[PDB]
Amino acid sequence: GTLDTTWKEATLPQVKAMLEKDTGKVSGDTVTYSGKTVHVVAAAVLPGFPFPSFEVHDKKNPTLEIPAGATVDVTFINTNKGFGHSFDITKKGPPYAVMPVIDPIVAGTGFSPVPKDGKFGYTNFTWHPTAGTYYYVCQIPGHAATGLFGKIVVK
Ligand SMILES: [Cu+2]
Repeated sequence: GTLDTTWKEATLPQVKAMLEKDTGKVSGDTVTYSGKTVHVVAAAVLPGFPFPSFEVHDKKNPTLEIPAGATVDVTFINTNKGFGHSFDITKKGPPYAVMPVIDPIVAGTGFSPVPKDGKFGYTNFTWHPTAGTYYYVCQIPGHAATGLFGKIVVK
């Protein structure tokens, strides 16, 4: 397939507005989405959160519960200075090797731009999942191995 390798730029307040567009409901460490079309907004290492992690709806690496047959619009933002993290959805689960074995990637991005001059790289892609469990992971060597992944349950 093709990975999403095209990115836009957002200042911090734009990043924050976008994060607030996530349509999920938080419960504990889970984010549950409902409806025909859902909007997942994920960020790589929001300030104040542990490295390395993804934040979705203000939670760290949460399990995303998505309805089978939904159109999933994912916005991925990299807010972590010094890194070009990716966001890739795969059926291969953890733990991951330093070079993570995650092919085939069912939907996702290439490496993001590193933050520069108050601007953060972000991108939008769409996913049409069938029922199953998937994981969202970064491909930068060692990141997935050190905790940069989360789970998705589609049902
Ligand atoms: Cu990474």
